[PDB]
Amino acid sequence: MKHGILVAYKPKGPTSHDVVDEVRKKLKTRKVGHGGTLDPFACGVLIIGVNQGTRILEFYKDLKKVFWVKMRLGLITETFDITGEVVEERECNVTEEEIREAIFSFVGEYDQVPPAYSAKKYKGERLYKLAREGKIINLPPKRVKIFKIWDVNIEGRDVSFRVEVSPGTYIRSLCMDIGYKLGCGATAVELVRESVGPHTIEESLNVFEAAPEEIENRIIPLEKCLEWLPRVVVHQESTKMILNGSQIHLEMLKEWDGFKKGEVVRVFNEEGRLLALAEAERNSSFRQERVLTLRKVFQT
RNA sequence: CCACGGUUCGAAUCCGUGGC
Ligand SMILES: [Zn+2]
Repeated sequence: MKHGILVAYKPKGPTSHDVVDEVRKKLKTRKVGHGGTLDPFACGVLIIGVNQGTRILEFYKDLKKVFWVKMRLGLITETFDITGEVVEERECNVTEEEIREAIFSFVGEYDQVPPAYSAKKYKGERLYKLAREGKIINLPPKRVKIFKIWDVNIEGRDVSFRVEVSPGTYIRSLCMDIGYKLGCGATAVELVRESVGPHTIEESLNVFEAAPEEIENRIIPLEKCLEWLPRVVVHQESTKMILNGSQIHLEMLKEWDGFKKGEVVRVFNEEGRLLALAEAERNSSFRQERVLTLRKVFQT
């Protein structure tokens, strides 16, 4: 049984859960999940967690994302994309220079409102559910950050570009917002999530077309996940102790790597096996206290 | 099981929290 993360590619059409079903059917296991939904009309990178890998999917939430999007100026729909009923389809007579200034006026930070068609919860209910019943909810804004925009291409009313965005940012809302800035409306007609953190679409695997053998050999083992977090190695003797319960103390450790206050760290051992994930208690600086507090432990 | 929440929308279904 494999345990880890799978950089999947979700074709345009199916929901993100559909990909989970496909992988859970191909690998004959119910323990599968993803770490960030991707709209059906969209395609691109979908982080998939297999078995014990599901237990670490939460750590992919705060990663940055890079998208390629094409929006239709003059078009506005209920869902903010081309799969939703049209509400208004007028002409957008604006110059290419205006379009660019409008697009780039969003580079930086701004308060973005979640689209009505989203998985956000309002009062014990998903927004897309309340939206399909005709009830449109305007949730308080979230201060999102647009790190950078580039590759702007203008072909009539259809404008495309790439954007690196902070976690929790909706490109759907971004398009509508840029359209609003131009005063003529805009809807996302194509969306490709090219990367989630260090994971790119180039590495992604189309589970729908891959065989169980290929999907299995593509799975990144737990020992090679969350590569960006400080690591620590304890004596192979301390293994089964932590790999069961207890905590992690100053004289169990063996190797450095600097952390912060409540920063998360990977706990390995002599044999390189990833024992668990602990949350730092104090900044790393040289004594028998709580160095790290277990926040998750994997048993295999 | 219940309640709440998370995640770029059709996750009962993955994750987290509190209660039982
Ligand atoms: Zn694609």
